[PDB]
Amino acid sequence: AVNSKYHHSCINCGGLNTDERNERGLPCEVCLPEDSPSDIYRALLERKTLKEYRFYHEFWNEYEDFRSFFKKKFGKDLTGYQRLWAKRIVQGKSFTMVAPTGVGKTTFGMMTALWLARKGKKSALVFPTVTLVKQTLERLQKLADEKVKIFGFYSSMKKEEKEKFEKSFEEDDYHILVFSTQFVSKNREKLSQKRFDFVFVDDVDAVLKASRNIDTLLMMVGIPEEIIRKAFSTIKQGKIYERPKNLKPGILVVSSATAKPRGIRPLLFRDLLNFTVGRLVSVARNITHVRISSRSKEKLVELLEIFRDGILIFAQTEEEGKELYEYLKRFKFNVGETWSEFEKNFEDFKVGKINILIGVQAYYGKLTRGVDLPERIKYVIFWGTPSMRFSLELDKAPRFVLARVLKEMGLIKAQENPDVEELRKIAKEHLTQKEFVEKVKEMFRGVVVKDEDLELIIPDVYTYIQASGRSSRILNGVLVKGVSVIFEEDEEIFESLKTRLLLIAEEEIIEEAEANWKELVHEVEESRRRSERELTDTSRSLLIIVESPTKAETLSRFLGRASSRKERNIIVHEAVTGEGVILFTATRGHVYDLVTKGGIHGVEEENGKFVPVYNSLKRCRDCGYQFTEDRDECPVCSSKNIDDKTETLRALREISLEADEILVATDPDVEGEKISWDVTQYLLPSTRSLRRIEMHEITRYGFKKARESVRFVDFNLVKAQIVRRVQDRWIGFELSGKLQKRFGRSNLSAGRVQSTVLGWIVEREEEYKKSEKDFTLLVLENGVNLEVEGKIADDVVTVVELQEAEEEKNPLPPYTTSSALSEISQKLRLGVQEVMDILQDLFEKGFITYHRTDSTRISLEGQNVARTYLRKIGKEDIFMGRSWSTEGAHEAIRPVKPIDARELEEMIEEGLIADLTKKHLRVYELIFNRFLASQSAAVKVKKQIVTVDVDGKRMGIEQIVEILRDGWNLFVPLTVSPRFEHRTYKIKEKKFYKKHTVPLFTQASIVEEMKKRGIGRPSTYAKIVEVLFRRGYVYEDKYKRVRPTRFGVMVYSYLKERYEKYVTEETTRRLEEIMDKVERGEEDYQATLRLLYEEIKSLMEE
Ligand SMILES: [Zn+2]
Ligand SMILES: [Zn+2]
Repeated sequence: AVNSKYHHSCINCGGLNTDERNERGLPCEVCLPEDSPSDIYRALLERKTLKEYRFYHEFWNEYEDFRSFFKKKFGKDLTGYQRLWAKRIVQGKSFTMVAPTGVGKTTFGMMTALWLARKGKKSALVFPTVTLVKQTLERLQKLADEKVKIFGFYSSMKKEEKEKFEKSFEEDDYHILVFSTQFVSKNREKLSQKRFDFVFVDDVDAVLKASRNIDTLLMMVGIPEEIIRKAFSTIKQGKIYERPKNLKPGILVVSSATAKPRGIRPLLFRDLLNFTVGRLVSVARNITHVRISSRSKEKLVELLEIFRDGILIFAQTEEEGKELYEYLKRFKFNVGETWSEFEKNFEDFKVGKINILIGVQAYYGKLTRGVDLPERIKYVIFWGTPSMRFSLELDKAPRFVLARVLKEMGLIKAQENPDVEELRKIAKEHLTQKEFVEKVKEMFRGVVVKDEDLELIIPDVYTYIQASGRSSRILNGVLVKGVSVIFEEDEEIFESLKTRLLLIAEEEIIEEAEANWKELVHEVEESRRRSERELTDTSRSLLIIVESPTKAETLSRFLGRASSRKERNIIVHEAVTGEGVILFTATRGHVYDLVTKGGIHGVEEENGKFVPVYNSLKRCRDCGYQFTEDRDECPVCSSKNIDDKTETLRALREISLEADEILVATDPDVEGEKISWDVTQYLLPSTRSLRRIEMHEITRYGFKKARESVRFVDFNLVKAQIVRRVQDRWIGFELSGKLQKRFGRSNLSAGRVQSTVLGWIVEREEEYKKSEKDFTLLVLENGVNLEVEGKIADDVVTVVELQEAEEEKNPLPPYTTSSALSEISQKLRLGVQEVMDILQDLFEKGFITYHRTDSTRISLEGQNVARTYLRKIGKEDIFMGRSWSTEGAHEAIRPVKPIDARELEEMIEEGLIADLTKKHLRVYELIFNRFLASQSAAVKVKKQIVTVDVDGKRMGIEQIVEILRDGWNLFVPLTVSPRFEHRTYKIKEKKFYKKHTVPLFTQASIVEEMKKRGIGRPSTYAKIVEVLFRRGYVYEDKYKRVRPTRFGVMVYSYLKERYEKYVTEETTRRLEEIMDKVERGEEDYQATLRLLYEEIKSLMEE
């Protein structure tokens, strides 16, 4: 508990309650003034204050009764998939059955209809083939009591039972109606008139053979076709439509789709029932990828007798495939083919009559449309890495090759005008055959350049994955494991393919030696015979909450998003995994903040201590104003088009009921912890199973290792954000008020932290002209020039003392926020805000680690990524694993994947990954180099110390002359200088000017300063500087410097007379220091709130 309040938190009256009660799940002090009562639903009734808590009560009532019904009617308990579907069925929500290959969709459909018939409600269950209509009824009749009115209908019906049904349908108040999809398509109007409380559908593809079926289903749950028409017009218009709130439909359930839900009619489901008819994207694999170093036909035989049965071969072409079919046939192995008998030779291996099936890439990779049995295919062999090959000659070289070359050469730049015959012409006249290849190899980084056969080989990560995933599918709760063995000797191919698999699938392909075959086979076949065994299912649902959609944008990019439930103010995605279902959605920002109105600008004080009072946030989409106070129109532009975060909080309460375990994965700081608390505290009366995880790499690995350090809400971090939020709110309102009563303007003062910085800027202009010293540039003959104290005139430099030594240069530690700002706002024409903004996009997309740190630590994973790159570039022996830091809060800014910035451009223009700009790539490049510089070999050089006498005045100049041994300098370059003989040198020309010893400020110099001085934290660095630009206290010039405006000078000068102890660096640093000790729990929380308070009242008197 942090002793705070939330204005719309209460589970009951839906209003104000504390931070200490809602955690325990109790209603507010008004609903239930009892401290720790025995029951809630009992006591609230005894106080005549029972209101909305009634819903969450009868919810768990009808659920546990439903769960009791299944347990009594059927065998064991519900599965995680079913438990999610059951909670959706009691709320009355329509949804898609997101599930793997037969988890029990047909089974659940009956128990619902039976449990709804027991209540009195009637339903209808639709299946494709009529063979299913009977078996559904066959199990139905021998299950339910005599009470239920079970009727059936199909094509091959009896002569008199056929008519017996249709009269009962039009009349007799039935309970369960089982019929075929054929029935729904033909008997449209009959069904449309009637109404069902529940409608179950098996094969959704059979239903989607027409538009007369979608309209029917919607009318089969109590929706007039009048609404459908108006809804059908708006989805046609180009946007979305909202169903009449007073309309109360039934419950429709559809299964996963085989093909894509293409059309406009399926959009009716999303806007009339708040659910999207999704298809099954099941990227849930557990495969071990091993690679054999060479196409040794003897070694394949060695592996085929390790697997014995259930092996697959993938040859590059039908040629070398037929060859392998000949070779193995002489060794008497049960081996078939696919290029001949696509059907018969397949079904034989399906039985066990054949042990090995040799296939191709575009033959079997295209003939996989039938069944695909993942319980037979245990092993997959790749006789040659799947890829495409283009021969480069006069012609034959594809258009995209001649494009990118001449794009950088210059002749195709004419609006990128594409041509077939013309691009051949451009080649011959300009480039010789040798010149052409040297240009292609110099441009196309990432792919394979085979100058021998004059071919271009580009790895097919798509084909490799599809051929691999045929040995790993989720069958009956258990997820079986397959093994993929690659046979490629061309090291450029194997490395290029391994890169894009670690980019897309994130799966390490390993060498042959570091893999135990007889050990891998065991955990493959044992996993196989466990999938078959009487599974005591253990699949479950999971909810995960982030604060940014961009995080979620890529979260779904590695999970396997199958559907999207637009639930209120947010949109929750759900994917398929081995642990069951997994739900995840974003908050699109914060949720709570201090109320500008009452209290000390949002702070109450009771029982001696301080109490913050929070409210839901509303960010307008038109003007963009942000406020906490509950309003309907934006008090800036009067637009009702607002974004109420309380409609998100209440939205998450609905979803919190459905899922089992809920995890909050936000920004691992104090800002992301404040949000993580406002949500867990909100979903604590609802769910009582909610934990915290902190993600640093938005990938498979960074997610797994985030749950390996799962914890609960650290209140110190929450306290830390509060104290700081209170700080700039209290002081920031006081000082800005002083400006109102002077300079006139309202909102100006951003606080204390941003104002002290302006103090440096005003007094940087002051001590600027103080050091305007005369200097001279001295261009030297045969050697490099240098600058010294000016006004010299003798044209001769005399070497006095010289000494050479062999020093070894070590690189600089990885980027922090202070480092990745300055060294990138320098080397790129960028401001600290734009730099930091690009960084967030690089982290929340899974390209770099956490972009808001102060540590330099690099874990073994970071060091291993570095080495695996140097081993890819060819120089593995220049690697040096540097720990860099013992005390590591977070981890230093580093690339999460061993892929250089040029390999990234290639993947994008190839058509694999996307959503990147050049402003992004140069920021990734700048970091990729720096990290790999900070993880390479040291440079052994040889530098000299020249002491030269110029105009009677000595001077010591140290410079590197030789690089004796290479190292880290391959990434971040090292500047060498020409040698100095111990002779006399003359000056060619002189440039006389007068720069300053004490220079000026830039956007980087500020961050540079407030890091040394100790003012601000990594998150606040980009903000503070840009804020000064915003208010108008600082302007830029020719050199893009930092100077105080006419406004900025008067503002700071005013404060230094009347309010100096509040804006002093020596006190500003003392606050950030103390507040950082609150973050670790060294200085008391309520203590530092009194200290902020004490200085405020003294300020409120001047
Ligand atoms: Zn209440
Ligand atoms: Zn507005």
